[PDB]
Amino acid sequence: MNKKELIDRVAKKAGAKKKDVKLILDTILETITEALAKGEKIQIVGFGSFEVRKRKVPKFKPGKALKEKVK
Amino acid sequence: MNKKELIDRVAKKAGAKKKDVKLILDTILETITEALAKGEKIQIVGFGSFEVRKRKVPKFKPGKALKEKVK
Repeated sequence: MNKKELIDRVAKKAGAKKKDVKLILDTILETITEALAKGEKIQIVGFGSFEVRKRKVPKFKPGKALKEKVK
Repeated sequence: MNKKELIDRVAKKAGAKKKDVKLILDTILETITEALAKGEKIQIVGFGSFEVRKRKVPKFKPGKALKEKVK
């Protein structure tokens, strides 16, 4: 699945216009990126956490629920 | 940053109602989770890719742009 297909599937499921899903997804991605650039952690209950680690690289730690859904 | 703060910051930046950001974010997360559970890859240009690897665990590979934004 690419970003376009993600936007399309979400727009269908949520009953939202594609342009609005694109805006909101893009804003989510920008917000997460900006927070990582500032060295912050982004923890999303039920999904996982994004954080920068040591040079510095972004890392994703899947949460318990997600780890169980795929294993 | 937690999920609530993420929703709030995105809602402000996008000029969207919090309830709509919550719906769309939650639907994005569900869609990514469901795709991972089916063994699919979710590749988002300019951010990164989500995929399941070998037992099985979810993994995130940051893209070039993100790797550069934080390093």
